[PDB]
Amino acid sequence: MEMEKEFEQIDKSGSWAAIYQDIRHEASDFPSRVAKLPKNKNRNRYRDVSPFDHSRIKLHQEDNDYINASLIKMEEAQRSYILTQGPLPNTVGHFWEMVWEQKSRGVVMLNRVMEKGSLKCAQYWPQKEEKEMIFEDTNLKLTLISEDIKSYYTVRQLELENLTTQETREILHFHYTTWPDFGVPESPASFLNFLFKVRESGSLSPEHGPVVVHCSAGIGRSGTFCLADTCLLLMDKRKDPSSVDIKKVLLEMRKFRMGLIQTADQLRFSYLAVIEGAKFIMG
Repeated sequence: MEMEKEFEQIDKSGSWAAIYQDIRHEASDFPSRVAKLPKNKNRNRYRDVSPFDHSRIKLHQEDNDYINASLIKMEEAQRSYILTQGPLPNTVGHFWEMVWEQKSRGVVMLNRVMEKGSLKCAQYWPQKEEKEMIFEDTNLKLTLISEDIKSYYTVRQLELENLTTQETREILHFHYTTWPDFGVPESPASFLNFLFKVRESGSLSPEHGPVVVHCSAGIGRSGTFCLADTCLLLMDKRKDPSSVDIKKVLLEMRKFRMGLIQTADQLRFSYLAVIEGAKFIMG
């Protein structure tokens, strides 16, 4: 079926939970043996969220190459994304090592450091220009260059220096700051505006390594971001845009990381975002 009318048909019939459970039943199951080794317990935020072995990002290190991060490679859309958990106190150096080694331009953050009164990720970037951060375990230096605070999101320019080689690179930090503590946003308008700002920066483009996107677990809000981006790109590429099947795209993405889209409300919100976004792309 088309999307917008499949949408109203699920609303009127109140069957979002049944649609979402079908997706959960059909989703791929692949091994995640490296994530479960005892030496990696303090590298995982949640025991039930792990990268598959076949798609995990490897650190260029011989001691321990493990990080909770997955490469999502979308062949027809010609887009790739790295989805990862919010960094932990003992993985902030690994996080920036990955950004460096994978040649990423942009980092997309969809959570606040504290939500619901608890810490959802480490304070992994500097908050003042004159107070830079040094990660001694991976030999990197990170400096805040500039910060632009808007009503729904903040964009930061950061300088990452590899202290071994003295090479430097400019990284863009895109921080969506207004996702509610409970539920999903009422309108997708600010989320879509944010997506377009990431796109306009070059961070999603083939001349750079894959964008790094995270929330707390790296599957819920993060899944919504890449699902909406890929579906809108396919609608532009194909002769028949009504042939884009959001459930099929999501199942394809779940071949590369488990659990993408965590609730039936997140599924409904993803439909809403693609529907509204397809009108703005053209009128």
